[PDB]
Amino acid sequence: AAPTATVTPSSGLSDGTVVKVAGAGLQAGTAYDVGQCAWVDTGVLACNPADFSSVTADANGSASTSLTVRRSFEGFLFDGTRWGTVDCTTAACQVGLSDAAGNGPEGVAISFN
Repeated sequence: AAPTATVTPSSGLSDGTVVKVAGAGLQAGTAYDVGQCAWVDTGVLACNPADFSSVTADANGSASTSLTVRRSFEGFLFDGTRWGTVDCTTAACQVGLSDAAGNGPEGVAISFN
């Protein structure tokens, strides 16, 4: 998993722990709309289509910027079930890089306060 974004921290953060973040599809100074989902029982992944945040790639194509490691919020599977404005720390949400195409999901399970 070379192409992927990650956040310095990975637990003991806070609701909107905007910390340093690097990595992504490893494009090249390309845009990488930040994303945040909630990985529960695997089959239950409530993505957060409210990330908004956007990270830019660096030469190589690796993102580099501060991403908000939200803690609690309202997530949604995708078209079946909805998480809800609840704590994500219970589902060890995750924050990764996202394109304007909504490529595959992330894999940065961070422990939110």
